[PDB]
Amino acid sequence: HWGYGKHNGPEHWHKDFPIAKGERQSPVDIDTHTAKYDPSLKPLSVSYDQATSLRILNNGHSFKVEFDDSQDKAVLKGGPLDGTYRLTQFHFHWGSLDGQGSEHTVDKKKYAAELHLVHWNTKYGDAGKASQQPDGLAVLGIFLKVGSAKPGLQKVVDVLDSIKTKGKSADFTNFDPRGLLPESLDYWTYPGSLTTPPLNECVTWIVLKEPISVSSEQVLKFRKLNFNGEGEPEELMVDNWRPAQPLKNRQIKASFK
Ligand SMILES: NS(=O)(=O)c1c(F)c(F)c(S(=O)(=O)CCO)c(NCc2ccccc2)c1F
Ligand SMILES: NS(=O)(=O)c1c(F)c(F)c(S(=O)(=O)CCO)c(NCc2ccccc2)c1F
Ligand SMILES: [Zn+2]
Repeated sequence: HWGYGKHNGPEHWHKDFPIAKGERQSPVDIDTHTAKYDPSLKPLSVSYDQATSLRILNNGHSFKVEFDDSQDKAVLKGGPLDGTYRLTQFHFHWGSLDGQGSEHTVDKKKYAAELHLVHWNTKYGDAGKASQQPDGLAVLGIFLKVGSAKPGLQKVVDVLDSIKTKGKSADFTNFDPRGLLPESLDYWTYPGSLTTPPLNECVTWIVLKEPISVSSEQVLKFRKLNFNGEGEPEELMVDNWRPAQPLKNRQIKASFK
């Protein structure tokens, strides 16, 4: 099936998902000098006070924390968005080395990892239907650099040994995603896509300028995950990032400076 290897990785995805060569694919390189400051963009409103995390899962590509999104508990609005977007899950992409792992790049710089908080537009009723709409999803992207530890990440890191292989899940309640955010909500935004199959062109990307710092030990724990299922040949889950795709006819807007 699709993956990140030589034989099934990003360069092969277009054969099953022809939109891979589409006009609004993600991620992209954010050229900070070319991004246009838009004084009409609003501050992003991240309202995560009543978030209800449920479960953490290794899906063979990444790991994801899923949330109760059956009410307006953890929502994103404002910024470039019209309407209200409910948090459904977050996941990460990361490298085999600290100098790679992010999907977006900033002036061609790669970060060690990228956190994606995936939200869906409530006007479409459910995340599946939202993913079929051009304004269906909003993904808040946060870069991770290696330096000091991020305390709010540790609860995630410490459960990963229990979901080592594809298809493993664990209960993961009372996790507060506010502990994964940087101080500033200054961002770049552009219209794009899922960065994994099926690569739907349904995402308003909101990429925060300020990275979070995580420790080497934290990111080392991500790299102990396996792409393979229990009792198949071991392939460490590393380098689960799609490279930057052509910007084509898009402008990246900045909320700042
Ligand atoms: N992400 S979590 O459920 O594991 C957790 C922590 F473990 C944690 F240590 C923190 S902490 O680093 O801020 C210090 C003790 O509270 C937060 N923080 C959530 C938060 C962040 C900013 C403003 C309000 C809440 C936090 F959410
Ligand atoms: N990077 S990204 O945020 O575009 C991303 C993924 F990398 C990713 F793996 C996923 S997934 O694990 O759910 C695999 C499917 O692409 C989603 N999910 C987007 C989504 C969530 C709910 C309903 C429909 C799409 C997803 F949005
Ligand atoms: Zn992602």
